[PDB]
Amino acid sequence: GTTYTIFGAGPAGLYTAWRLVTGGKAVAGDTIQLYEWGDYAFDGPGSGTRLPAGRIVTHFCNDDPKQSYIEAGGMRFIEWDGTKSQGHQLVTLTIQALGLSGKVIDFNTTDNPLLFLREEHIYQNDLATHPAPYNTPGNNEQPAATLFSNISALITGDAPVSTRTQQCAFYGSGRLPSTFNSFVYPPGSIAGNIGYWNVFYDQAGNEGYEYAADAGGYTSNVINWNAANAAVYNGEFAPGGAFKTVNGGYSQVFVQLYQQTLAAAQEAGVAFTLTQRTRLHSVWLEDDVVNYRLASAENPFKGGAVQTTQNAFLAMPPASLDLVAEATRYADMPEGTLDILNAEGVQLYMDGVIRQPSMRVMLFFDRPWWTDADVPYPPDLTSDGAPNTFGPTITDLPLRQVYYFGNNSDGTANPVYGVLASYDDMQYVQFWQELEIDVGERRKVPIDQDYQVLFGPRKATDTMIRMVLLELAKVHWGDPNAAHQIPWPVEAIFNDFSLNPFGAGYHAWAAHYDICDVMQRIRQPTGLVPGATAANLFIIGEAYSNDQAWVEGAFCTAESVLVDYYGMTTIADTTNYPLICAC
Amino acid sequence: GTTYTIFGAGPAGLYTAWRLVTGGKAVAGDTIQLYEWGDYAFDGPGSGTRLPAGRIVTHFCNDDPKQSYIEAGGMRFIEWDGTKSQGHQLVTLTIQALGLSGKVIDFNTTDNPLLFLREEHIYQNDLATHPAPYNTPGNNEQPAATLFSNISALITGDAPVSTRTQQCAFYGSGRLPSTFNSFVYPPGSIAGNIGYWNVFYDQAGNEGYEYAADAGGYTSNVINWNAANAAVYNGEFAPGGAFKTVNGGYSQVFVQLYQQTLAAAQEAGVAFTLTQRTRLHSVWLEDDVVNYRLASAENPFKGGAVQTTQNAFLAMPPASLDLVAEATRYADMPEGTLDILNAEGVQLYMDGVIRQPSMRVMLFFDRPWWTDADVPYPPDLTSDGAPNTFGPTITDLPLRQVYYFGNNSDGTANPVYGVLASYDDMQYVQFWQELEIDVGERRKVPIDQDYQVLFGPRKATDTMIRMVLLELAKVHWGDPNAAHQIPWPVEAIFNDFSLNPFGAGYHAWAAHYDICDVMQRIRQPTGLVPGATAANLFIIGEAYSNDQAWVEGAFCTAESVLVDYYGMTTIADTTNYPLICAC
Ligand SMILES: Cc1cc2nc3c(=O)[nH]c(=O)nc-3n(C[C@H](O)[C@H](O)[C@H](O)COP(=O)(O)OP(=O)(O)OC[C@H]3O[C@@H](n4cnc5c(N)ncnc54)[C@H](O)[C@@H]3O)c2cc1C
Ligand SMILES: Cc1cc2nc3c(=O)[nH]c(=O)nc-3n(C[C@H](O)[C@H](O)[C@H](O)COP(=O)(O)OP(=O)(O)OC[C@H]3O[C@@H](n4cnc5c(N)ncnc54)[C@H](O)[C@@H]3O)c2cc1C
Repeated sequence: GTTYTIFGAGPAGLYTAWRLVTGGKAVAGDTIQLYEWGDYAFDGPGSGTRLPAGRIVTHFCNDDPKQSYIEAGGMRFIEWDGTKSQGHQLVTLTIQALGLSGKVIDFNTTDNPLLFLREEHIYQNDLATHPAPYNTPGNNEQPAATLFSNISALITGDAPVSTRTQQCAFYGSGRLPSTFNSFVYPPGSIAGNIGYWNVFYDQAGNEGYEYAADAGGYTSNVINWNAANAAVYNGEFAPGGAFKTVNGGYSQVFVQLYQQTLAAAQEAGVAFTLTQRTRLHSVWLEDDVVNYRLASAENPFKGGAVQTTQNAFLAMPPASLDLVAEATRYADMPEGTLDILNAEGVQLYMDGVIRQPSMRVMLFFDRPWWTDADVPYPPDLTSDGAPNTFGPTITDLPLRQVYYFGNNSDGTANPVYGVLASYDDMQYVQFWQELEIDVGERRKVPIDQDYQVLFGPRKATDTMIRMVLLELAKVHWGDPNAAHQIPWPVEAIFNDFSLNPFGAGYHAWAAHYDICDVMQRIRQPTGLVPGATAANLFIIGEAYSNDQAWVEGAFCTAESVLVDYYGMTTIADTTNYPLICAC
Repeated sequence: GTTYTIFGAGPAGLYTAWRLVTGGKAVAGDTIQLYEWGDYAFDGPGSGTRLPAGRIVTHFCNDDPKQSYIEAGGMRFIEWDGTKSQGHQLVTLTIQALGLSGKVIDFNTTDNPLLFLREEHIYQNDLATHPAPYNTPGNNEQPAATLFSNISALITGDAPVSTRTQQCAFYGSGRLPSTFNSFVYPPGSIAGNIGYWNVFYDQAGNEGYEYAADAGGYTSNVINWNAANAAVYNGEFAPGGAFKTVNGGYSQVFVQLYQQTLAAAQEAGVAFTLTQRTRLHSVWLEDDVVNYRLASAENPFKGGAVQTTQNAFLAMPPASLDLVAEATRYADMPEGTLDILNAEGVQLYMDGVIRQPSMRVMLFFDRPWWTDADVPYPPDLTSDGAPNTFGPTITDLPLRQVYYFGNNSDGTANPVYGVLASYDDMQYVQFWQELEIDVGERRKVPIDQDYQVLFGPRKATDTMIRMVLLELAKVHWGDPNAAHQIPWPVEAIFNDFSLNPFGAGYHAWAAHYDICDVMQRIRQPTGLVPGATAANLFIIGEAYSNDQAWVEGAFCTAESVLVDYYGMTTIADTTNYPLICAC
């Protein structure tokens, strides 16, 4: 029979294995082999070093599955609304199909976030009366969302940008309107050749940009990504929907994809295996035949024997592809082979995204100190009918955003109250990295070989805890000395997504790319090599999706490959929902 | 005879060859082989694509050696004062020995820089009148240098940090004083295990940090580097002396090193060859024998036949070492070899510096428009006794500093007037990189393969020119609509030092490292590998020096290797001038 070989048991690799079995492509006598560098707990407590999978990681306080948790990776989704044709269609279908719809609950955010900006405390509702301390006339008396909407409208002009298909079309054909007013960018400029931050800066000045970057919601991006995509994803008509989470953590989706793939496989007669602590080391082609070597987690740089498959999925992000491509880039390859990942067009299209570093600090407290009556500036989390919101609080500090999960347990365990502290952006990666080593210690692991998130959230250093509490004191009291008022966390851990093999929290389409052409053609990179024999070697994952920073994008690129290159019947209604953009 | 093999004809590699011949270490019958990936113009017009060498590049307008020029890489040095024992000793001795001392001119800076901060225009002398628009009480009425000095004093306490030797000792043993007042850092903490930004932010708050980062200009350095080295380099006691430049360009130092080494080698009977467009591909050891492969610049990832030498200098920065290390990291190495750059201890010590990305835009004007009588906020460049100062103007924009070189031409009838625009820091690299491609064009070269600085300054795009003129209009007119008043540049070019093979403008010692032990021991990396046979394979350059961001550091590490490992008599007086820190 046929062997399907999947490198990476993140969302995209797990989803691919699940669809091949349940969708009926794999048949009795077929083999699905899944290889994962890490060691995720797919088989209950003690079966791994952290819950699956890749950048999704639910972290239970005390590694106690009955406790409060904080999502130490991705945390929420947008429920599919088929009547609106909007939301995360494949995540919603997959949650339903796995029997987890019963566990879906509201992820409520405050309508009135606290803003801590240039040593001022302003609840967002109060901006008309307490203007933000930014020299941006007009804009500083409105939520940052108003300025995002205004800049998007200066870019999109009269172009239709309400539907996912209209949005996809803008990426490739969107032009600055004939009325664009700039010294820098002429009217009718191709918006996909413009940096979002560059044009935001041009149109609103440094103070408008800084206000938007500091006071914008967690949806709002502001990095110098593709201005065509950023305008349609930051504008009034941005893709929206009700935020949900999966009670008990997003990670159970990945446990269930694995368990339910294994049970469907047994019924179907399909051999489905997961081989962990085992990475793809090197990959190349001999015509249609994929050649590859594996390496152990213990010795990740030294390849085993050369293996072959006819069907290989690289279910891994750019920084993970880079480490594989490095293993053949400098090598004398066998006669008649194609070093596919290092081909000029492949390397060029892999640069069609820019990377955003992220670090998350997860702190559990024995009480919800942020609700105390004497807290000068508490987060406004209280809702009349349904429960307390999760925040955020939004700041111009290195600690960019705070969410307050509090007790999200079934209520059975000893109540701990969780806080998620967000550090993001190239500006701050060097700031947070030195907090990762004890103040009494020297660095011991080369930075590029510290696979921290792959292993699991790492114990926060005393320096890192004290820095978070100092920041939370300035946010909630406006007095750095109030850090002494905050009770010491009962557990504190972190995830630094800038470290290999992830190399990014998020990917964002780059300026100077035809996004649809990359989304379409990078998936089967032999199509980027003039004269090459087609091979079933695929790149999948959120990075080169139309839903970056969502599991939805990992599912959509994987679905699009099964449809386009395996002729599978999609589980989606794609009538109004292209899995990826068509050109 | 004895063969010396030098990889990298930047300042360190050139200096090394020069000292080996003129110091009489290389004798009749010996060979010195120099390899350079680039194609620098060592032999006048038509002999390369840019003037030598590495990150020093003098750029003449219109490629006219009689026209005005801007330094498109390193631009100034501190003259050695042997009376006080302060300044760049080896650079000053080298310029004298090469017969270039007659070209040394003051590089004067204004004592009244224009500050453009949060849309306010403040000449620094007027901060008592018009406090900086930062919520940092008291600090905002005084130059940022005062805040830098006060933070340095909070870190150093009573410790002597006056001399180069005492500063070196502070790197390894310096502790926060008993009086240190912090929630985050205990009194007596090892300063070398603290990030400078981390502790500046702890002591001065985000608004004090932002003011220092935005208004410090000159050589101030707020990145999150080793706080022990940052405190002694940013404080009262910081290394000083008189700033100079080389009239006609710093590049002539490197032209003269090459030409005078060649003439001295011919007189001495030493075979001295420079082989350009030819890079080190891979390196490793067999006992004491250095094994290597070369690659052509045309095909930089493919090695040729294995070559051996007994004496090898890697005269290249971290990002360059990384590319060579990638070529063996994943390889199945010959029996009996040591893959020296990938050894754990070597990799760990290579991470003993952090990287600061830098982009320089060089613009030539047909007139000094910034001196026009109708300019609202002209720079205060005059000096009653002598030629104008060079600025800078200092801002909180992506364009963080402006230098005004004006007419430094030597004999053209039609002089141009030069302006240097500085973009720096991890915050802004993704902002400036999208300006490097025409707004009508897609990216065509993968970003990690675009060796722009190696080839020479690149023509500024129309978008990049317009972006700079917009920023200059905000700065000097306080109105972005005034950009139309600035004459379009005669020529505009850029150098993006973030690109390979440089991967940094600047290196800075990292927190959580014993700087002296790295500085000493990385030079001969076999000493970081337990059980390794000692080999004459050396790492030299500014990056692991005690003078990072100066040519002086390139010369000092090279000189330290010649003294410590080849028994040469130093040209320096080291009485008050350790070449590198001693532990
Ligand atoms: C801070 C943060 C917050 C997020 N929040 C949300 C959110 O709220 N909702 C949401 O839906 N999404 C969220 N996301 C995004 C979500 O995490 C990603 O979209 C998703 O994890 C992408 O899945 P993937 O399979 O493409 O990649 P990954 O999750 O990156 O998985 C790739 C896998 O490949 C493995 N791998 C790498 N190299 C090799 C190799 N050589 N051999 C074998 N295996 C290898 C990795 O170890 C990993 O398991 C968030 C992400 C971050 C970082
Ligand atoms: C924006 C800027 C401003 C600066 N200002 C000043 C200043 O005012 N004054 C000052 O004194 N210094 C200044 N410097 C610093 C100065 O440029 C450096 O200290 C100096 O260039 C370091 O010399 P080096 O030989 O260590 O390395 P580099 O100058 O980086 O030279 C390394 C050489 O190695 C070559 N190479 C790399 N890989 C290979 C390979 N595999 N095989 C062969 N060759 C290879 C490179 O092409 C290059 O020629 C500045 C730097 C920058 C970026």
